[PDB]
Amino acid sequence: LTESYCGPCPKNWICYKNNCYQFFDEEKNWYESQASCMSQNASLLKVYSKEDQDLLKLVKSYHWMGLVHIPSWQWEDGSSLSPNLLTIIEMQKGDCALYASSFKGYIENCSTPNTYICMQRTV
Amino acid sequence: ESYCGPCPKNWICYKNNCYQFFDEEKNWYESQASCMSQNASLLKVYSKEDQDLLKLVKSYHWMGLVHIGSWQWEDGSSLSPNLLTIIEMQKGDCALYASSFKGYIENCSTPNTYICMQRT
Ligand SMILES: Cc1cc([C@H](NC(=O)c2cnccc2-c2ccc(C(F)(F)F)cc2)C(=O)N(C)C)cc(C(F)(F)F)c1
Repeated sequence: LTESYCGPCPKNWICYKNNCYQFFDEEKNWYESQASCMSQNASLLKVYSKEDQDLLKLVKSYHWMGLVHIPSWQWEDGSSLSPNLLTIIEMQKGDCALYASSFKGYIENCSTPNTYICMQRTV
Repeated sequence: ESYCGPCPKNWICYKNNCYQFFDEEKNWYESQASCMSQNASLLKVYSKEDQDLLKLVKSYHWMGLVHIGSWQWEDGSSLSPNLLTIIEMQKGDCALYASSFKGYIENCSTPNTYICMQRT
């Protein structure tokens, strides 16, 4: 119940535990979605902590996140996917993944248009 | 970039308002009491611009709008015009929020999920 601040974030972004999130409903393929986040000084959603990002339990439908398959799964920044964070489930043949609740990743062709989530970290 | 809040750690912050969703279904009175136990109130809608995140809310949830006059919030203030479209769903004196900027008239005794809000 103790009060603190959250951010810094741009005003039009949701802030939660010092990460900034923005939802985009205009459907784009994975690459176009990544480019859109980058144009906003951001990246596609990166899942690094179930506790610090527990708001993702409330995220419904299916959205691009920054997770890609190198033919291991890894993020845009080049870091690998930590274990016990996401359950990765096959769906459509492809090398990208859609976030869905709760902490699931559905494999999807990178060229399929989807909604997407951008995230900015503050540290 | 700026800071948002203040808010408690487990709440979403948007434009200096704090929001928390509660999945346990409760009637309007129990929901109000739950928010009060967290130094908060049920959702109050005052601005489509400051609260445009409410366009993204899925399903329907108790907010702090009641019929005693007009519809009014817990804090005694009146519902501002041109904020919510009010729709009759159940015989009731309470209202659920639904996107986008709708209020469903609902029996206060019906269990529903709810949204608490804190400001400053
Ligand atoms: C993380 C986030 C997810 C959603 C939106 N899900 C929902 O609304 C949702 C779905 N099932 C249950 C509850 C909720 C919910 C209820 C109240 C709020 C609150 F914020 F009022 F507390 C937030 C979520 C979703 O999944 N999409 C946007 C794709 C919306 C928001 C927010 F409204 F904040 F922007 C945040």
